[PDB]
Amino acid sequence: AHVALPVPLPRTFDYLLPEGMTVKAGCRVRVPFGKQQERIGIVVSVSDASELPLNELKAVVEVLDSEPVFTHSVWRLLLWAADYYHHPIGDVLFHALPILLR
Amino acid sequence: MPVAHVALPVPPRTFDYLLEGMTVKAGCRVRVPFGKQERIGIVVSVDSELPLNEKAVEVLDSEPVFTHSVWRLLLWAADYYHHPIGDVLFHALPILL
Amino acid sequence: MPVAHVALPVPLPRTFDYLLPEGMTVKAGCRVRVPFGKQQERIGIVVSVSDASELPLNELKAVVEVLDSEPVFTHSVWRLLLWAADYYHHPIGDVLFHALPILLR
Amino acid sequence: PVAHVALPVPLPRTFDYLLPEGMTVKAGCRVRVPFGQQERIGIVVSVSDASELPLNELKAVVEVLDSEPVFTHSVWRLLLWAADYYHHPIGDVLFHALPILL
Repeated sequence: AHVALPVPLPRTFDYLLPEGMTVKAGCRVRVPFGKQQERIGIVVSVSDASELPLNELKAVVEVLDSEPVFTHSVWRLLLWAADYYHHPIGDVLFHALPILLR
Repeated sequence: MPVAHVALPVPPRTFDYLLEGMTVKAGCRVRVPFGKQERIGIVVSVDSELPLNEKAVEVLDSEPVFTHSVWRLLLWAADYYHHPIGDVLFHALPILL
Repeated sequence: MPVAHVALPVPLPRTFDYLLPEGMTVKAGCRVRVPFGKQQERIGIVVSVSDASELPLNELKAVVEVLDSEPVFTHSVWRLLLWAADYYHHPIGDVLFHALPILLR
Repeated sequence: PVAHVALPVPLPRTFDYLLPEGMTVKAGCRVRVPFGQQERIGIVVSVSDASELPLNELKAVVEVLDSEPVFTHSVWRLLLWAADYYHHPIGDVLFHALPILL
């Protein structure tokens, strides 16, 4: 039985960063998704903790951006809007990317 | 730092829990275990990503707390306006009642 | 009083062998999810891969998934850790998993 | 093509053997058990009533070489402590300890 739960604002996925790999908010990263696939996502933030223990977080595979694909302003607005209007931050981020750059 | 909090291209991403002799249907609130930490949730659907072996509590409603109409509507709006089903459902309940 | 839990004098790194699925790849230093005992799984770190299992190549189950594309540890740190485990007589698994949290920032 | 995986296994990594009907041993006693073909001498750390593998799926003991515990009641408590406290493989501590103790 699939159940819905009162989750925290941006429902994000936590990935472990192998030793010696570094990323900053606003950067795209290639990460695993479901048993064996890969997918592109954007780092919303990086902290020192996750609901699950570090040894359980799959590691990021590659960082696609050296610097933020989004502007410091645009980024702040994007995250704002996603939160204010109750929109999935991933949703907002990837949808806005094509608009902003194209 | 260690953990990277990542945004992903929008998946209704729900949590699956095990139900012998306990029955529930869509639109019903249920108490279920949450992390290495009980909590209320709403049954979105009822044969799993991970092993039916490795979190399972009870059904708080015999009948759906939402109308067939209401539910259809709420699920639509969640989808149409890009809002997490959970958010819509839990926030709608109070106004509803 | 049926089961007897016996300690044996085993070699340097007492490690557990698993079979690699068809089309799955992992190298040393990588964490993998594997079956343990009857009910469920657990996370472990690949210490090495080779064509040398001291058991029937069918009596051993297979990896479930690899959580790391690349080594979660550095080439040196890794050299260091395995040494430490051996030199100071500490369980390799103990060293690796305790070291991970401290190591990862 | 096999991976040699290291797992964070609980405190005393021990090996479980079935005690043939009518065979009896006490902690601190050596026993001959099957291993891999060959046999080997091990020291009984304890006797429970269940293991992490199906109750009858595990090889039986072959012979008990000590009817009396080869270690003192105290030395025993000490070594088991030391193994745990200093994170040393119990079988390592016991077998290395034996030659010096004797």
